[PDB]
Amino acid sequence: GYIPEAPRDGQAYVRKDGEWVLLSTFL
Amino acid sequence: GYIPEAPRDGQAYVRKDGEWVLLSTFL
Amino acid sequence: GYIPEAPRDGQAYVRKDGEWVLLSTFL
Repeated sequence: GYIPEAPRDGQAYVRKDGEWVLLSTFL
Repeated sequence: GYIPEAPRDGQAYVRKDGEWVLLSTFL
Repeated sequence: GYIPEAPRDGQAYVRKDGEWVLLSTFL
C-alpha cells in the first residue's frame, strides 16, 4: 500500500517497521 | 495524505514538514 | 505517483531514486 504523510513537526523522519521514526533517534 | 515520490536525482531524502529534504542536510 | 511501504524488517530506510535504501549506509 501507499503510506501516509509523516508528522509535520519540524523533525525529519525515516521509514521503519511500517512507521515514521525520527531521524534523530539514529544520529 | 499520500506522499509524492522524492526527486530521482541519485540523492537520499528524508521526510520533514511535508517535504523531501536531503539526508545530507542532517549528517 | 505515490510512495509505497518500505520493508518491515527492523531497519530504517530513506528514499533514493524511487526506492527505499538503508539508512545505515550513510551513518
